[PDB]
Amino acid sequence: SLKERKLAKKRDELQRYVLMAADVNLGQGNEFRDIFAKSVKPLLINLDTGKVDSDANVLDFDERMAAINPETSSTPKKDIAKIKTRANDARVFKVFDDSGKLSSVVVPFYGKGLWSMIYGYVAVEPDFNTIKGVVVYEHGETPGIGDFVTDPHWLSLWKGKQLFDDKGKFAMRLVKGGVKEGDIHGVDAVSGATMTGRGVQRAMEFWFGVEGFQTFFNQLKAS
Repeated sequence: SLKERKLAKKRDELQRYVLMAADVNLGQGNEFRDIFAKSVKPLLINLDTGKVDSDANVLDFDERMAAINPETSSTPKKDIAKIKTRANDARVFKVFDDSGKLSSVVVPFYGKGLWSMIYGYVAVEPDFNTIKGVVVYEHGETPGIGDFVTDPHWLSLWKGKQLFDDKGKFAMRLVKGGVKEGDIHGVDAVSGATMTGRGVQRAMEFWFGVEGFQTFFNQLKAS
């Protein structure tokens, strides 16, 4: 029962994170639960094949646990995000507007910053390139330096940016020179905290890379 309250608490935070990333209004009170239930379709997908896998309670799926279990995980070839081990399946979310048309796909990403693992979600538009929103919800980086990652002021900068170039190659780079509106692959680095930012950069590089959600996206582009 203590289990239920905990799961109930994390499911609420999860629902809010996903809607926030997808730029959907959470409504007032507990309406976010109803909005999520109507406009979001949780999915467990096989990262290698891109196929949808089955689970009785997708929202309660423990991705931390799945990543370390030897029978449901593997070691990445190019461990860019320094995660050491990767789950076979990932939980993703398809988000639809009121018209019922696909609005975005929200996927989990995480990777080592400078001193700790950083966890979050990225919402991408149906072109699977343009970012609809980034939400970081957990980290262990030094407060006052690397804890900017959870600051909405900084996270909002990612909106509208594009992950890949015309060669289909990951192109996002954190920039210190001060990013201009036309720099669609650039995000402002937080001076004095560059190493954390490069971690987030590498986190997305992996999870939108060949060992990440690329197969899954290529499957959606087809059918």
